[PDB]
Amino acid sequence: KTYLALNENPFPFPEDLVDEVFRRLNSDALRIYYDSPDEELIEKILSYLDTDFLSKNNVSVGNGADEIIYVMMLMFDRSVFFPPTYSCYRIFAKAVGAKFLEVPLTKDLRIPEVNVGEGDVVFIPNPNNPTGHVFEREEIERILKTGAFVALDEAYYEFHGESYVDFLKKYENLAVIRTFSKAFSLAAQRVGYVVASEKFIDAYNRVRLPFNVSYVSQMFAKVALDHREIFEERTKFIVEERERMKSALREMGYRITDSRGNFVFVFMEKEEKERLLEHLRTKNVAVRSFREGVRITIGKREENDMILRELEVFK
Amino acid sequence: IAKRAYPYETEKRDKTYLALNENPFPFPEDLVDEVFRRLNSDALRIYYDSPDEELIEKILSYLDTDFLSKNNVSVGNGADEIIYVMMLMFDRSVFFPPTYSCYRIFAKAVGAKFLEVPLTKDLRIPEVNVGEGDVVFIPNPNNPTGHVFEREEIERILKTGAFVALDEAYYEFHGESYVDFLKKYENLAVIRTFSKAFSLAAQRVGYVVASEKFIDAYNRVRLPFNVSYVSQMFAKVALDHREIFEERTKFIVEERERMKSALREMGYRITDSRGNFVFVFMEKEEKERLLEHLRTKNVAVRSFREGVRITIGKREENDMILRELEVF
Repeated sequence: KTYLALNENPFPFPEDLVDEVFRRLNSDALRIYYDSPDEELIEKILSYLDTDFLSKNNVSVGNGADEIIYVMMLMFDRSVFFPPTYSCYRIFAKAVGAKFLEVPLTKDLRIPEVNVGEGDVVFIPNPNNPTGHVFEREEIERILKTGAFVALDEAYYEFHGESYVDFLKKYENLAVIRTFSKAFSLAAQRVGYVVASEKFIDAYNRVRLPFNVSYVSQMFAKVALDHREIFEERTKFIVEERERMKSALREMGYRITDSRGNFVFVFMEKEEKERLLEHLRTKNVAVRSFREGVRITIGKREENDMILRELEVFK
Repeated sequence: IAKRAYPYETEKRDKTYLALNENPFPFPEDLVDEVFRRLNSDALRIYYDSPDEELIEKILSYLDTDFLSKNNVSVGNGADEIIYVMMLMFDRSVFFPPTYSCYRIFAKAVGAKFLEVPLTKDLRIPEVNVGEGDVVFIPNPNNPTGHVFEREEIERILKTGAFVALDEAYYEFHGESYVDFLKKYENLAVIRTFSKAFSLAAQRVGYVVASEKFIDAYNRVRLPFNVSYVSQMFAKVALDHREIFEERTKFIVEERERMKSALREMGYRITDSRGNFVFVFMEKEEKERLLEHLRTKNVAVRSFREGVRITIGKREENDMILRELEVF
């Protein structure tokens, strides 16, 4: 089935690299409790962070970015996010017992004013999924100035471009969650990492699972990270294709969001929305329905092109 | 931020590591190749189904029961992941030192109210006031003592109405398992693993076998995609060839029974451990002499309160501990 609903990378994990992971993994290793963030794994992340202020004690990993999201709500009095955002902030917080606040983005997808301060963690997923839109750095600082800890979910960084990690230079109340699930077609290996103040990272490692990342998964992320150029090129394709179809959905009379993720968001009331959802259900296509609209993930051209076609005969 | 629980560090492994109850043998290369033979790369891109349909069915076939169904089992990113979340699913968590040490840690890290009630001098579950809303963790075989709790004990708490996370991490290394209690109790849950028996500690793949209503609740609180596609692929290939791991489990116990015997012979006070390790009791200033003997010959063991918990290793490694214990 043409699946375009979870924002999965279209490209499979390079068969080539898999072989590396194969030849890089020592059998006698699977037996032992391998280190969560492997020293080598972090060295390769930091190079990937290409910063001049970050160090080992400034990064940590998590069983997929979810985990960090998941373990972070465990170490803060209250979690605060803004629908429409990542569908799991709500679910995890509830599963966790994290006290949370859902203050909706303004009419114009901006971060709303919220009495939030230290003791709170505001999960701001920039690019914001599902809208894939980006809040300029002025909006993140506004909250950072409140003292609240901000969990900058950069799950779609590789698809946007700039990241606010540099903010760690001047703000200690920030942590950034990136992951290999999107740009690295490793959503099956569950490998996410976070960059924050040591202070944070340390407490984080006291809460996260001591061995949340499977030895073979880090191998995958380390490797993926050895061959960054491959993926970046895949990204160059996800974006081109996203932008290609964002101007297309627009051209087609659709109210979408200037999304900078590996997906595009299209608005539409329950009525019509629900309509194409069942019509797509017949064409074997699967997108992701949210609230005010739908979030079709970017796939190969064919998969994408198809989406575009079912939307023309619709509206 | 204010939480000075336990600082995350890293075990500096010695020439001989016997502190984590890891299997001595590597994972069958034969099988690793079998895993990468199956590894569909296009699976890596998509979000693989956490408890994988096929993994569950394999897990069921390993439990070898008629009543367990794809709705009484679930997977965790290690018993650890399972021990963890469960503590979120219950107002209070209860365990009995000496139990797994990571229990305190997880609860205390999670922010879950917990009561630590030491096990009797006979290594048995004490008398505790538990009930619904509570989850009591019982490692059978026990850790680090390795001793087995009597079905009677697990039932004495079961009937209590308090949810039981019967952590059978060391099942393999011990004949029985109390999963059939799920035939009568719905507030029970058996936690398993691949870490120790299947030499998969490095892959975080553990399973929970519980009532249908629970796995359901369980699957809502834990992470949606807790387990790697490749971690799951290792479990399957593992269960598809358990005949090999049964040979290793066999050798680990035979080799464990040789030491436990070797130790009673040297006068050492030892537990009746059925885990892939053996606990030896020792007093403060006599154990650290050992610890120092060992540390000197690059031998790492887990020193506990009342003693040490040597993990079964390979022939040579095991004889070594004996030798490093005959001089005493």
